[PDB]
This record gives sequence, C-alpha cells and structure tokens, in this order.
Amino acid sequence: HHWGYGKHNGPEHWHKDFPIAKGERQSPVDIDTHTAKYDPSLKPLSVSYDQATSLRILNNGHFFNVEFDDSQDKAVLKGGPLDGTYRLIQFHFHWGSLDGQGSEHTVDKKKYAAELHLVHWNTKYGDFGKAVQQPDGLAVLGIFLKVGSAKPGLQKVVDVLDSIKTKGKSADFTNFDPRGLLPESLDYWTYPGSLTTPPLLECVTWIVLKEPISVSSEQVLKFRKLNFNGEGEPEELMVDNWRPAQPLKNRQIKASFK
Ligand SMILES: [Zn+2]
Repeated sequence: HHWGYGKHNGPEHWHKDFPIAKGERQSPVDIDTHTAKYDPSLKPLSVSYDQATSLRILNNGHFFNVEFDDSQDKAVLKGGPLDGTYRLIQFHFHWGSLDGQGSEHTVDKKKYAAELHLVHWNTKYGDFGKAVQQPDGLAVLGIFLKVGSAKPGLQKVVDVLDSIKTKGKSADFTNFDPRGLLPESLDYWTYPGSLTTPPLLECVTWIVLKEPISVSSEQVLKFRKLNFNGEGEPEELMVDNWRPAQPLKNRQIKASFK
C-alpha cells in the first residue's frame, strides 16, 4: 500500500513505485570526512530567519512538519554553495527507536539520535512544486541531534506533540523561532542529492552542518510517542522513520572548513 518505514513498505521497497530510488544522486549518504574536499571558494552561509512566520504543525503519518509562510522572502537561506534566495517552507525530523540510530546522514559511519531538515526552495521558480522539478530547486539544511543536555528552543515543539499524536492531525503553531534550533557554528559539508522520501526527486543541494545540537533524553522520548497510524487504528509508534545511506557514485562532498 502507501510507502512507509515498515518491513513491507520500507525504504527497500520504494524502488518499485519510485524507480528514481536507484538513481545517481540519491540521499542520504555517509560523509567520509577524510575524503571530503575542503573547498576554499565556498562562501559562508547566510541564514535570515529573523522575520520567519510559522503557521502550523502536522502529523503526516511519516513524521511531523512545522510549516512556514513562504509567500514573501521572510525566512531565507543564501550564500554557501547556493545561487539565489531560498525560502524556508518547512522543517521536520527523522529519529530512531534508540539513541544510537535516527539520523539519515552519517559521519564516518557514525549515526546520531535524530536529524533535522530545514527545507527551502529557490525563489527563481515561483513555487515549491516547480522547484522540485529542477536540479538546483531545493536547499535542505541538515542538523544532527545528539542526546545530552536540553535544547530550550525545541521545547515549544515537544510541548505540542500530544495534540498531533496520530496521522492527519495538525495544530496551530504560530510564533516559533527556528533560530533556536541552530548550533553556534555554521561550518558544513555540501553535496548534490535528493529528497530522502518519495518521490525522491534529485533536486536537492544538501548542506549538512558539522556541529550537532544536543537534546535531552526526555525531549527525544516524546518524539517516540507519535503514531504512524490514524486515529482509532491500531497503534504503531513513530520510530525509525529514517532512510539508510545510499551509494555516493559520481559525487564529491565538499567542506567549508579544514
Ligand atoms: Zn527529511
């Protein structure tokens, strides 16, 4: 039936409905830090989230999405390896059933507890749906989450999860500041890739930050109480909603630091 992360509709079956799954620039990948090329011509990242406008949070049956108002250049990403302005449209997470798994990207084979994706689309294309059809259409900022001390800025999100426990639920989620999810360093690795979920389009420029943010066991624990299933259906906990690393192929990973 519909795609998911279970043994019968998991990542290893996606190729049957989405042939692009076995493509040449699939994500995520394992970042080998020793072969990543430090590229000195890379510009620093420019994150302008000061006028961001969050609208809603939704449980889509795969993960939850916090959506932003992308009708104007409110929250944008520029610089780095990018050309043009990219608007933040939404962010989501991928997490595991345990602290030693959860992230999609890995660093030297190391998996983190979760991974945050800040999705932006190139304003040049007018809308998100057009942008996903272009090789430079999207820019996703990936941030690793490790278990340690609480991330104060993540609490608003953790607080509201009980209201969107099942598939299809959504809640008003205004006035959230995404700057609170950012680590203090903006050093990163960058490579051309794809969406990690169907349709798995190869329109993404990945910007994975080196420094992960720490969240508490309690904070992460609440993510794990979400449901994949719809209301009234048999409870299936939302865990391990991550895709395993794909072959890098004809691609080089560049770093903005040495
Ligand atoms: Zn994602």
